[PDB]
Amino acid sequence: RPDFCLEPPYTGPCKARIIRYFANAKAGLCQTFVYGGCRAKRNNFKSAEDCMRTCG
Repeated sequence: RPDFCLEPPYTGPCKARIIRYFANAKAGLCQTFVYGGCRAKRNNFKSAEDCMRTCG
């Protein structure tokens, strides 16, 4: 369990509505959040599978 798996999701400063996945260390799940389109941090996956393999 990489340290970035405990990070809160980061929308960032851009204004697009892009759905990505973040690992929710609290719920033990990978959930959907709204990504802004720029300045992505590491706890940001394109699929739940990628998220689960990395952080689950």
